[PDB]
Amino acid sequence: GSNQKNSPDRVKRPMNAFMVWSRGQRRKMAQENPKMHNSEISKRLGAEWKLLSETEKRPFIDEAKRLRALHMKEHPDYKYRPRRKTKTLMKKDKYTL
Repeated sequence: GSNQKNSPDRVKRPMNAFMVWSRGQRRKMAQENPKMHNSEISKRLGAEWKLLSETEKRPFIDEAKRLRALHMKEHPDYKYRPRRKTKTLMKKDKYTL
């Protein structure tokens, strides 16, 4: 075949509370609604946050704050391993009527 070492796309930059929760809801919306395309799952995410209660985010935001704080320091003795196990694995080919 060919020689593929690296991979497309890249993850970096800080994040917000919405990301802390969305990440947790995505797994649920994916495992429960795997047929739902990303574009669809996203529309429900961004919208869910708009209706999300300040109290619900209270805990979420607190988590994001720590993440952003870690990036600010970007200490030398602080690295992370590559997270590669599964993307989604869908088995469908239908959008709308």
